[PDB]
Amino acid sequence: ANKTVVVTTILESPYVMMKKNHEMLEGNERYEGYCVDLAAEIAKHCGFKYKLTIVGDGKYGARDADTKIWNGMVGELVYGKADIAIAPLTITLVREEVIDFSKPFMSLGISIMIKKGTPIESAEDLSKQTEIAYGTLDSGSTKEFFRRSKIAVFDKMWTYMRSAEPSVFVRTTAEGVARVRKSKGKYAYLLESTMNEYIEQRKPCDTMKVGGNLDSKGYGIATPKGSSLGNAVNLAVLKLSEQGLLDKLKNKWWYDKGECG
Amino acid sequence: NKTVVVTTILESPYVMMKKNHEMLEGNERYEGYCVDLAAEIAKHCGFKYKLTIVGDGKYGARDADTKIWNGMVGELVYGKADIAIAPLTITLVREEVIDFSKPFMSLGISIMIKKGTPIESAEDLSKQTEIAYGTLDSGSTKEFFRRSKIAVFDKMWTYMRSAEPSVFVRTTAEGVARVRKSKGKYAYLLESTMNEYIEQRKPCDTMKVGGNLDSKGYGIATPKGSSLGNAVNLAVLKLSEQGLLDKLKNKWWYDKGECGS
Ligand SMILES: NS(=O)(=O)c1cc2c(cc1Cl)N[C@H]([C@H]1C[C@H]3C=C[C@@H]1C3)NS2(=O)=O
Ligand SMILES: NS(=O)(=O)c1cc2c(cc1Cl)N[C@H]([C@H]1C[C@H]3C=C[C@@H]1C3)NS2(=O)=O
Ligand SMILES: N[C@@H](CCC(=O)O)C(=O)O
Ligand SMILES: N[C@@H](CCC(=O)O)C(=O)O
Ligand SMILES: [Zn+2]
Ligand SMILES: [Zn+2]
Ligand SMILES: [Zn+2]
Ligand SMILES: [Zn+2]
Ligand SMILES: [Zn+2]
Repeated sequence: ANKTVVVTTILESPYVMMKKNHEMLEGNERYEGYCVDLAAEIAKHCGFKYKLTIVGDGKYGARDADTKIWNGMVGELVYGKADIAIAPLTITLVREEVIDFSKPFMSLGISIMIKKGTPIESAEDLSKQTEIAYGTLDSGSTKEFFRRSKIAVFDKMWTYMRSAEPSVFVRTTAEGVARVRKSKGKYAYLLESTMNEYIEQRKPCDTMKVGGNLDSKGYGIATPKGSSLGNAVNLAVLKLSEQGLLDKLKNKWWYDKGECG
Repeated sequence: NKTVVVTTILESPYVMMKKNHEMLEGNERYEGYCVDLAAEIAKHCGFKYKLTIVGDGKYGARDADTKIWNGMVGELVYGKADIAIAPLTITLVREEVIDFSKPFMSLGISIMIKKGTPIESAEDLSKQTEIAYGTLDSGSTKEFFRRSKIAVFDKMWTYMRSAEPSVFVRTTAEGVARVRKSKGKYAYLLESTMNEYIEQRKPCDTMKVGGNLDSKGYGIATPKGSSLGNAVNLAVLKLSEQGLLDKLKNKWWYDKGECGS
């Protein structure tokens, strides 16, 4: 028995990042971040050894409408490439039907990121104007939220977003962030609040979150349907939440060493 | 097949008796957030149910000597109810004996004061005595404090467990009434969700002060390994994603509110 648990995750600040001198280190030591600290804690409390591995396609997880094949981390779990996922992977209905999620370890909601000074303070504002273009991340839960909403106003935004050109979608969060920064207030980015708040406390401190969140959910630790890790992992998340560890890690990576004062 | 027995608790604004309940029968006697949620869950899972108010009026705790569970948790554990649809907090000790769906509402332990009371946080309370403070018996908030190592809370616990007259109450309505009648000499520790509701109701003399002490949520509970478990979880995710949960929240907290705004 006793096998090293394969952990799929994704390079997304400040969840998982490459260490300054990663080239001179090996294994799990090459990485640092919120999810790296949580992984160690989860493995420690569940009593298993693990190996962190970055998803090959660098995606979170979506199902191709044609081929019906899941990509990103969800795919890793569904097709047997990984035993567990420890990343900012949002708990959703479609995913929940093919994989298991522990109770959420972090909260978030879809929010709006703008370049400071951009005349926009809500989603209503974005769906009403047109000088300012907006989009989301590809293959993520935010894009799905809009494509599946039945709430008139969000459908209105979807109607615009997926027919807009040039494309308003981006491959990575960093890509969307740069687009906001280089577009002089003519591009707003729809992303999860946790990430929005993180970038907000980072140089050059030129972005900010405006308005309230569009929804409420959280990230969960995922495992293959019917896996035997699920039970213990869930109990580990509950213990860590009640002992204050999750709150501690949140401040450590978001606010403790923020650089916008 | 058989009608589902639903244990819940009389707690505003989750479950309350309609002003004309005397002339009503069955589930129609009640109204509230959880009343509406149960109707939704039942419809999406395809079952008929009977709302039953928990016998002892408690949420659920374990007697340290007999190891017997009381409240809604006991109802589930001893086979008296098939499901619990109420503002029941997801906790480690409970998860060991019953199952919880994904959270359907967020909350954190908070502080309620009579408007004008000189308290801005948990520290202000911990380091003084002219103002007494307590929690609800047989609940998760009380457990939080008796298991808190975090310096300030452990200190708050030592005071609470010994103060005379008793600082604890057996219903939220009791704790709230005591706050309103003590002239700022008593502060109450309760979940933010309930604190916020009371704050919007006349006589509009109470206040939510400081930030939350922790972060968690309520979940629909079922007996371990119960059949309903899976369907109920999928329903909560669906209700959450289609905006149904957000809709009920505004309906029962802000929509109809008495303190203006
Ligand atoms: N804002 S709230 O308190 O009304 C609230 C809180 C929450 C909601 C939905 C609403 Cl509306 N959904 C999430 C649920 C959706 C999926 C992600 C976490 C669970 C499963 N739980 S939550 O984070 O506890
Ligand atoms: N504040 S946070 O975003 O760092 C955060 C968010 C959450 C935490 C803990 C922290 Cl610290 N715990 C809860 C967990 C505790 C139990 C109640 C809901 C789950 C199970 N999930 S959560 O509501 O998503
Ligand atoms: N956390 C999201 C990805 C980011 C986003 O969609 O904005 C997911 O799990 O799909
Ligand atoms: N929601 C709590 C009861 C209220 C409280 O503890 O403040 C529970 O499930 O025990
Ligand atoms: Zn490098
Ligand atoms: Zn630990
Ligand atoms: Zn406006
Ligand atoms: Zn419905
Ligand atoms: Zn102590």
